[PDB]
Amino acid sequence: MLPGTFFEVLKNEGVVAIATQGEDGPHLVNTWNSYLKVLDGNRIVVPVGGMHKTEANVARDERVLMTLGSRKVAGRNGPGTGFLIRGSAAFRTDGPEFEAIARFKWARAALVITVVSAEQTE
Amino acid sequence: MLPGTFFEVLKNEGVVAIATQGEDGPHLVNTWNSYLKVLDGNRIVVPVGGMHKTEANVARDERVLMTLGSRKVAGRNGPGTGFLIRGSAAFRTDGPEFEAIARFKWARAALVITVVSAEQTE
Ligand SMILES: Cc1cc2nc3c(=O)[nH]c(=O)nc-3n(C[C@H](O)[C@H](O)[C@H](O)COP(=O)(O)O)c2cc1C
Ligand SMILES: Cc1cc2nc3c(=O)[nH]c(=O)nc-3n(C[C@H](O)[C@H](O)[C@H](O)COP(=O)(O)O)c2cc1C
Repeated sequence: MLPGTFFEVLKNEGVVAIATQGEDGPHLVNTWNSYLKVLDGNRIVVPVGGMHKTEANVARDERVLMTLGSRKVAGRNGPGTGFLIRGSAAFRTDGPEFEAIARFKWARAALVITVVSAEQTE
Repeated sequence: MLPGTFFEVLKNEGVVAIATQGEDGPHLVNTWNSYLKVLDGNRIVVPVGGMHKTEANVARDERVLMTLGSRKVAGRNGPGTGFLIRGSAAFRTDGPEFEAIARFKWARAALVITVVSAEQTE
């Protein structure tokens, strides 16, 4: 499951980055630390407004990478830390995963990331 | 050259993300908003400590993507904004580009991104 420090980062606002495999190279989109909803410590839910290219990419290769951090949380060499998350992505338009982000009216779906690994990179 | 709102984002701390193309798939690493230096309005310089897999990917394909933002800066439709930057990357161990981040004594090199396009995505 995700470590306590990961949740500490989530107590602070920040920019989350999500990389996927495009056909002409990688693609990169974002979300906010404050938007992420974690289910039972091993699945991360992201509210999807756009992410059309991203969804197309996931349909071809479900592997995704996600990073996030906060200068307000202690890392391993002083103030500031973050994580590199590797996992498989899936889009849902119903179910408890969607309900987790349904609060966001502009959300057309939920991007569900099943975490395989989490590395504190700083 | 880079827009006004982009430079505003740079004055607030945050997590910058850099995506590259790996032989296996995409790769994603980070730096801090406060570490970025812009030279001549179209070249973003990043202090490199690690970024080894990143450097290897750039050697195979110089095209990279960078995202960054801040909740403290006015967005298109509300508080909070960010950008998707597309450009070509090069690692420098000397020259004015390296000197641009020499302040960081731990920097083994400078990752210079010559911006092709910048898009306010939020
Ligand atoms: C700081 C920041 C936060 C964002 N948060 C979201 C979000 O929660 N949901 C979303 O669909 N797009 C969000 N976006 C926009 C995406 O990054 C992306 O530009 C957009 O969804 C289009 O995705 P696509 O390029 O995969 O089609 C955000 C952008 C920024 C800069
Ligand atoms: C919030 C945050 C900021 C980071 N800033 C830097 C940085 O300025 N320079 C750097 O070389 N690595 C930085 N890292 C570590 C990189 O993201 C990456 O893990 C490391 O350089 C190894 O790169 P590689 O996976 O390409 O080999 C940061 C990590 C986090 C979570």
